[PDB]
Amino acid sequence: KLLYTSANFLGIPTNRGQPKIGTYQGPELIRKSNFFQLVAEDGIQLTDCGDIIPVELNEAEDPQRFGMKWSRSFSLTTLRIAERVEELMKQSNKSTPLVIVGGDHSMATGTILGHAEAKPDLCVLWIDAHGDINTPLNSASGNMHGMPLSFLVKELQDQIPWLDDFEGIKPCLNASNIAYIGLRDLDAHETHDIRKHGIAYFTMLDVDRMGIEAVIKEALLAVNPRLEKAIHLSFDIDALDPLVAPSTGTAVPGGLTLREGLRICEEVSATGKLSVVELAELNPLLGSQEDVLKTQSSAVHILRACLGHCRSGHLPFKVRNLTDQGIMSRAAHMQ
Amino acid sequence: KLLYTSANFLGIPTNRGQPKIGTYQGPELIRKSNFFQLVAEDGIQLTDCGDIIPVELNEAEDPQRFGMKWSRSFSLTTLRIAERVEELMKQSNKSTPLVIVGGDHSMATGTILGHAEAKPDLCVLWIDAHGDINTPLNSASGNMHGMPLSFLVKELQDQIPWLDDFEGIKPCLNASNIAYIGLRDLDAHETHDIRKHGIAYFTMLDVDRMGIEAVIKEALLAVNPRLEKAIHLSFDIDALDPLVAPSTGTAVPGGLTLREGLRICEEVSATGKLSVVELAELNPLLGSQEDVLKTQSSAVHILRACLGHCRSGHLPFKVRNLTDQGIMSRAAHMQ
Amino acid sequence: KLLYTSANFLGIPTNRGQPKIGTYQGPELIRKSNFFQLVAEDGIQLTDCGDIIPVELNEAEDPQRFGMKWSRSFSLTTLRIAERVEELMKQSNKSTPLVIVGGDHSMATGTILGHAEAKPDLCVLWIDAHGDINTPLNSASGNMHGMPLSFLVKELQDQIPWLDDFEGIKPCLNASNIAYIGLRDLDAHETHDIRKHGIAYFTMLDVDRMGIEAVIKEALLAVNPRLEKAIHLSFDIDALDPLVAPSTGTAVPGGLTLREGLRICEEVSATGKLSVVELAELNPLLGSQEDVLKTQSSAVHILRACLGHCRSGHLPFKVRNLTDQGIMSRAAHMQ
Ligand SMILES: N[C@@H](CCCC[B-](O)(O)O)C(=O)O
Ligand SMILES: N[C@@H](CCCC[B-](O)(O)O)C(=O)O
Ligand SMILES: N[C@@H](CCCC[B-](O)(O)O)C(=O)O
Ligand SMILES: [Mn+2]
Ligand SMILES: [Mn+2]
Ligand SMILES: [Mn+2]
Ligand SMILES: [Mn+2]
Ligand SMILES: [Mn+2]
Ligand SMILES: [Mn+2]
Repeated sequence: KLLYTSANFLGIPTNRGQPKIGTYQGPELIRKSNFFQLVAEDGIQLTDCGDIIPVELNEAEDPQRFGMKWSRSFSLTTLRIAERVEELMKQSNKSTPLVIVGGDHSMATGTILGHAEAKPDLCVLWIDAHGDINTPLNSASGNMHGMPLSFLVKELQDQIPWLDDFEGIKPCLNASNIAYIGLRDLDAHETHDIRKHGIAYFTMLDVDRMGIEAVIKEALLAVNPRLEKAIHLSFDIDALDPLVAPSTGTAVPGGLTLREGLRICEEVSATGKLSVVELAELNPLLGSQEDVLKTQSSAVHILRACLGHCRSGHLPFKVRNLTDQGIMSRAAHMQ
Repeated sequence: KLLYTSANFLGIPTNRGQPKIGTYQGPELIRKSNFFQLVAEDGIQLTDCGDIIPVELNEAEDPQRFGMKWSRSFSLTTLRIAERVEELMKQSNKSTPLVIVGGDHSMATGTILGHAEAKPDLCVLWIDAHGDINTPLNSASGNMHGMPLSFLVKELQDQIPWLDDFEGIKPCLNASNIAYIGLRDLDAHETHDIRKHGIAYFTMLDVDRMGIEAVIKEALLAVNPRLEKAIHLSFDIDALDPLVAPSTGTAVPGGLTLREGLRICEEVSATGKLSVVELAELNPLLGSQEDVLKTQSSAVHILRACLGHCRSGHLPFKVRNLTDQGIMSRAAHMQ
Repeated sequence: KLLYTSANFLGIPTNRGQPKIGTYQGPELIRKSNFFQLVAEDGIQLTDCGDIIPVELNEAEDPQRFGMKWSRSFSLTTLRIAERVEELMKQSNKSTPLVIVGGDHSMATGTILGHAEAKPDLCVLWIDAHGDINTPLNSASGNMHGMPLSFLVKELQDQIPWLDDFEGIKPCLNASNIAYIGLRDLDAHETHDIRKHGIAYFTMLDVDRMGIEAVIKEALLAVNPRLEKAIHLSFDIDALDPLVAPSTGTAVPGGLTLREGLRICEEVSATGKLSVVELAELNPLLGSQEDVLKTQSSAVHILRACLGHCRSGHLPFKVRNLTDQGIMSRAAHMQ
């Protein structure tokens, strides 16, 4: 009755990937919700594996390099994340998905690095308004949360400056292993790199013209044709329209409806190959109290879908009956 | 030019079906709106038939029984509603639809009971995020608004405890006469009962995959194949997304857009078989002032659609002409 | 790489077309946004051509006539607008689109009059919840913003009262040159006139049943079958759902999503025939501060789409390279 009967949960409160304080509170926003209770009610055993502690150096220890802000905090955090994720995914070798709540999206370099150590043939589905694939010299902002894929993609390595402390961050993805859904705010150089290297991508224009059902099918066909590969689902909450997820740092109008977001997660979950899902860029310090509740709510529905929640209902584990309790039914009485 | 040239309007301010105070104000929220004026502007004669007074016993007279809260208030209210609705529907035997504004959804047991006395072969279209079909021993909350269909469905009667005061509540529906649209939060035992007894149901997943146009067609095909039966349309305002109907007691994200809600009502109206439409679960005491206005607005658009309002326009009853008033037109002047 | 490499921008702060103060601030709402910057970032040279000064007479000089409010302010403003637009469109005879920001929708009589002087064979795509085609004796409100097309449509001229000061407002459109998208609140007499004279129209019902992709295609087929004609795109911000454009004077629920609005503008832009786009009915004095930001944001996305912005990305004008700066890449280092 369940594709996944257990799962692990991990918080990664990254906040040095971008300048707005508050992504560090994303994991708590989910823990304070009814997520755990709802997952248990569906028959899934979810273990809270705690939080990764990011490395947050001071300004003096971590000056700008190649325009990148907090790049040594990033490289050290990346290795610490990768070790923890690798360990969890290997203890897991019905499989046991790992649910990761961020934290800004810079955590993805580490989560995918560690995941790939455990599952080298994985594919990545990146759900985001943005490409998050800027190389350091092309980034206008120097914010690491806009660069996490660039360090992982083998075809991009001639455009990444060498730094000694980045050595352990080995590019573990081919361009052919990634597919985007939800894009609507790409930087020019991202557009160039995505098209040059043939990365599968489905922008909001494609979703409008094709419909989300065909988009999901084509994205899975592009990177996981026969469902042979483990799936790393990297979900930026800002992929969803700001009407349903306002509390995030770089909101862009015209995003996925919650329903469209649910359909992506339902289909990925149903492959039986969901290995890691991470949800990035929750920021409970942004927007009104009601904005935060809407965003928390959307996130909870999304994550539950990833774990197998069905909108069309679940059957009871045990079917209750009146006679058992010694109670008289209307039907019995009429007889 | 009109499928329905007259209609009746009835308020049922039920509030003992669920614990949040304020559903009793639903009928006034519609009367205070421009609904009546707009319906008249479409050429429909709408008669306000007043309000049913619910029976609201005190705690001492109405203790919990089989976990149900306010079950004797419910049984007495149900019979009082059924008598009034039966009387109105028989005085009506182009037909004259009855528009009912609630009130929490527990009123439906009474409205359908009385409707079926006048029209025994009716079908029911239940538009709701929820199944409202819990039997009393399976209800986690004991709230009657989550159980109204269970008492009506013949196939369920071995799961309903006998109570003397429920005797006059005779099951008048077969499972084959009901179809749901909009479901996204079913309890496990509801899911079990719906599937076991073959009740037609179209959840938000079905709406996503099939599109609302096909869903409406399939729902009508399932319970009213050749448009031979009178239609009881039971519309829970919470079927609509909380972005358009926030002021309701059990809001669930990812609901029908207003447009999708309009399409259901337009198609049902256009069958010529709309006999009763009820709109349940408005609660003007929930949310901000603007939340209440949004919810009132959505409700008014929905109800107008049920009565035949066309978004593509209506023709004037009399076409005005310049010469008639002795006025010179530009065309006339140029000649 | 660009269909349009330059464009002109003009503000028309009309506010005598309707009673709510604030449409006069629409052009500033766009100038205060990041619109200009974003358009430049796409490689388009946009020239701000300033604002037209509307003629605003006093009550004594401009009494009601045929029930019309401020009709002489309207006729004088119309001629002043038409002269300015004609001059700009002729200096422009890759073409150079003119972007016009209003201002209430009464400005359209002038913008289309002047546009047609420069391009007599134009077609009009009118994106609006409303018909804006009431003739003066049928208007319930006497607000000119609800009548701008009636003065332009040749087939309607026997229903327009003659006024000497309207003489220079020559009907320059055939009914066959106009198509509506987005309608959901037509007056009865508008409905009558649209159907009688065969004006192509796609209401929200049509958008629901056909989908926006087919609607856009059919609208262009109806008025511009082989893309031979210049396009005047008249976009009332109230065509969009009040959830995305709340700050406008006559909001109607159940409108176009931003995405649907974007698709209209993208397809019109891509014809290469976009000659004028005007955006009407922004009112920054309506709604909360956040309402105004949402409305400004929607307007900016819409206008950028009209000018060729692609949600699927743009390529860089110059591709940056590491070696050029004398920087060592990871790939280089490994070798
Ligand atoms: N492309 C921009 C925005 C990055 C957005 C980061 B993301 O998708 O995690 O929110 C940048 O490089 O700064
Ligand atoms: N299934 C829940 C919720 C019922 C919701 C009631 B309704 O759809 O009228 O809002 C219960 O039995 O308590
Ligand atoms: N049909 C109404 C409303 C007009 C709406 C004007 B428009 O579309 O510019 O907002 C009237 O004549 O007053
Ligand atoms: Mn993003
Ligand atoms: Mn991201
Ligand atoms: Mn409900
Ligand atoms: Mn209900
Ligand atoms: Mn309008
Ligand atoms: Mn308009």
